This record gives sequence, structure tokens and C-alpha cells, in this order.
Amino acid sequence: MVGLIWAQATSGVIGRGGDIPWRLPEDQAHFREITMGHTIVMGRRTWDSLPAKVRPLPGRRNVVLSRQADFMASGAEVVGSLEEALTSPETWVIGGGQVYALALPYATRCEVTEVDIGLPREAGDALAPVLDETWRGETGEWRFSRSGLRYRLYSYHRS
Amino acid sequence: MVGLIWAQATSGVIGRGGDIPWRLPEDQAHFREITMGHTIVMGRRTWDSLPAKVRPLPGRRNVVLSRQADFMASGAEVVGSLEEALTSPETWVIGGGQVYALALPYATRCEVTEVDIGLPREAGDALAPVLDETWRGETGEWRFSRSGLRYRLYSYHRS
Ligand SMILES: NC(=O)C1=CN([C@@H]2O[C@H](COP(=O)(O)OP(=O)(O)OC[C@H]3O[C@@H](n4cnc5c(N)ncnc54)[C@H](OP(=O)(O)O)[C@@H]3O)[C@@H](O)[C@H]2O)C=CC1
Ligand SMILES: NC(=O)C1=CN([C@@H]2O[C@H](COP(=O)(O)OP(=O)(O)OC[C@H]3O[C@@H](n4cnc5c(N)ncnc54)[C@H](OP(=O)(O)O)[C@@H]3O)[C@@H](O)[C@H]2O)C=CC1
Ligand SMILES: Nc1nc(N)c(C#CC2CC2)c(-c2ccccc2F)n1
Ligand SMILES: Nc1nc(N)c(C#CC2CC2)c(-c2ccccc2F)n1
Ligand SMILES: [Co+2]
Ligand SMILES: [Co+2]
Repeated sequence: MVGLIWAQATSGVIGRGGDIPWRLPEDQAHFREITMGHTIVMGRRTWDSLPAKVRPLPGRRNVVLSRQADFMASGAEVVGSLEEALTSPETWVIGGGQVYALALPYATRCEVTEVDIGLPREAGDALAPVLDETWRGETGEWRFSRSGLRYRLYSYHRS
Repeated sequence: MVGLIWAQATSGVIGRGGDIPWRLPEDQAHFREITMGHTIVMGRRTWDSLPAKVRPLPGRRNVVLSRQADFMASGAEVVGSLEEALTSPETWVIGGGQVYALALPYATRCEVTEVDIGLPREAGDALAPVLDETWRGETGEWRFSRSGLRYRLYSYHRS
């Protein structure tokens, strides 16, 4: 099973300046629950965004996509193509924009946290992938995060 | 990955008299999308409840649990224990009450449809398993079916 998991503003922005312009603890907890124990695949730019003290993310097989044959990611496996990372029962692609678009053909699940933040898209932003009509979505109820922003969870699925 | 999928009344009833006592087309489409392409595992009574012209379910590896050593199910593998049935990257246990209870200790996901009909538990009814604290799931919003029933979807998981 290949799944994608991400949080986006209502505009579709997922990242800016190489980081993320919000932080919802409830989203962090949902991310940990869904990914724990499984393979996580991230792009090199996303690995670079994690502080060394928190990486690799515990209890998961950390995999980083890079075109650099000598790039070293301490605590992770570095692979030059996405297909080499798909050897577990369950694989979660955790970002960022480039790797979501690369992995979408392999994916059957999309776990989306929509953040109710008014964040118009700007040049250089990373964006969530566009989901065509093959994806069936089940929407959650708008919830309040202790950070003060509302959020809702989406579960998209396709055979 | 071993998942369970079922549709229940609020009371927990999933079946009566060899039948499912409602019609909810959206749930069938949901069930078809989640199980398609994968192994599906079902108890002998649930196999017997499918008219011959509908079984085996298309596009899926149909497995039937029975204690009858010489039980044949044209179009399905017959196995004598749940563990025999579990094999692929992804297996869905699709009923009924006896098989759900047998399979829950091996499950990491439950996909539940709750049907808002006041269907009380009568003796002999097949029941959904009750999920404890260790099962976390986003409650879906209520929806309205073209059958006239209100329903909602839960996606439970445990790490
Ligand atoms: N849920 C959310 O909101 C999330 C947001 N983000 C955000 O996303 C942003 C980063 O995303 P983005 O900029 O798109 O970068 P990515 O994280 O997608 O990483 C891009 C890098 O991946 C490698 N790569 C890309 N395509 C290939 C390929 N075909 N083969 C091999 N390697 C490949 C390259 O590494 P190299 O240069 O080494 O070759 C490339 O530079 C950040 O702002 C981050 O904070 C991240 C994850 C989650
Ligand atoms: N989502 C829903 O609403 C669903 C509803 N249903 C309903 O559920 C009902 C059927 O459920 P239920 O009566 O509980 O029966 P099951 O479908 O669970 O089948 C029971 C049979 O499974 C076999 N079996 C049970 N335990 C084991 C074991 N440990 N090892 C091997 N084989 C075993 C036995 O077959 P044998 O006797 O041959 O040995 C037993 O009779 C029907 O009304 C059906 O419509 C069904 C599926 C889904
Ligand atoms: N829903 C969802 N999906 C995700 N892939 C991520 C990620 C990531 C990359 C490891 C950095 C997050 C997330 C965002 C901000 C803070 C904490 C988080 F877990 N949230
Ligand atoms: N959600 C969910 N889970 C399930 N296991 C099942 C089943 C089954 C056994 C094949 C009969 C259904 C379902 C219910 C009524 C009609 C069609 C359906 F697919 N729905
Ligand atoms: Co599937
Ligand atoms: Co899991």
C-alpha cells in the first residue's frame, strides 16, 4: 500500500521557504499515529528541514530520495529512485511537493489535514498534489486546534 | 496489513437470518473500493449468503473459513484457520460476526460504516466487534443515502 500524508492550507500550500507556516499538535499526533511502524519516504529537501536531534523519526524506516549518489542521511537510507523504497507492506510518503507528485501514481491512500488558514499561493511555495476523479474522498468535521486554527481531516482512497 | 471492514446498525447488529437487514448503496460502493484487488476473507455462513451469481466477488482473492475439512467453495480458496487465509500485502476480513471476532487480534485497521437505524439486538443476531480504547478513529460527518438512511464512516487504526 502506498499512501501520501500531508497538511495544507485551504489554498493548497504545504510549505514555504523550506519549512511550514503553521504547527498543529493535533496534526502532529495524527501524523505519528498513521506513520508509526511503517516506511516513511521523504525528499532530500524535507530531510534537510528536520533538525538532527529529531531525525530519524523513531520507530519507522526513514528513506530519503536524492539524486546525489554520495548524499548521507544519518539514520536513514538514501535512494536514487522511489521504486527502491516500496519493499514494506505499508509505505507513507511524507513530503515534500516534488515527492508527492512523483509518488501519486503509486498511491492508493491520501491522508490530508486541511488547515483553515488564509495563505494565498506564492512563487516558490510547495503545493499539495492535484487529485483526479479516480480518488474518492471522505471529509471530516472541522475541529479546533489548540493552536487556534480550525482543521479537518480528509481520507482519500482509490483501488 | 490485515484490516476488518463492516457495516453496522448503531446497536452493533450486522446480520440477521442470513441477510443484511437494510440497503445502503453508498456503503457497497465504499466496500467495493476498499477491498478491490486484495484478498478478502469471509466465514462460511457469509459465503453461503451470497447468491451463486454474485460470488466470488470480482477482482479479489476470495478466501472462505470453514471447519469442514471437505468444504468446497467454487471460486474461492477454503482454509481451516484464519492464519492460513492471511497472505498478500493487504487482506480484508469481510465478515461475518464470528470471523470478525476471530480476526480482530491480527488487525491493524477497521473501516466501519455506522447506519442510523434503530435496529435492536435480537438473540441469534450477528454483531460487530466492540473496539476498545486502543482503536483511534476520525469520526466522519453524517451523510444521507439515496436509500433514505443516515450513515457515517469511521477509519480506525492502531499502531
Ligand atoms: N505536510 C506538509 O505540510 C509538509 C510540508 N513539507 C514542506 O515541503 C517543502 C519541501 O518540498 P520540496 O521543495 O518540493 O522538496 P522535496 O521535499 O520534495 O525534495 C526535493 C528533492 O528530492 C529529490 N528528488 C526529487 N525528485 C527526485 C527523483 N525523481 N529522483 C531522485 N531524487 C529526487 C531531490 O534531492 P536532491 O537535490 O538531493 O537531488 C530534490 O531536490 C518544505 O517547505 C517542507 O517544509 C514537507 C513535508 C510535509
Ligand atoms: N458488514 C455487514 O453488515 C456484514 C454482514 N454479514 C452478515 O453476517 C451474518 C453471518 O455472520 P456469522 O453468522 O457470524 O457467520 P460467519 O460469516 O462468521 O461464518 C461462520 C462460520 O465460519 C466458520 N468459522 C468460524 N470460526 C472459525 C474458525 N475459528 N476456524 C475456521 N472456520 C471458522 C464456520 O464455518 P463451518 O460451519 O462451515 O465450519 C462458521 O460456521 C449474515 O447475516 C451476513 O449477512 C456478513 C458480512 C458483513
Ligand atoms: N498531516 C501531516 N503530514 C505530514 N507529512 C507532516 C510532515 C512532515 C515532514 C517531516 C517534516 C505533517 C506535520 C506538519 C507540521 C508539523 C508536524 C507534522 F507532523 N503533517
Ligand atoms: N462496509 C461493508 N463491509 C462489508 N464487509 C460488507 C459485506 C459483506 C459480505 C459480502 C456480503 C458490506 C456490504 C453490505 C451490504 C451490501 C454490500 C456490502 F458490500 N459493507
Ligand atoms: Co486497495
Ligand atoms: Co499503521
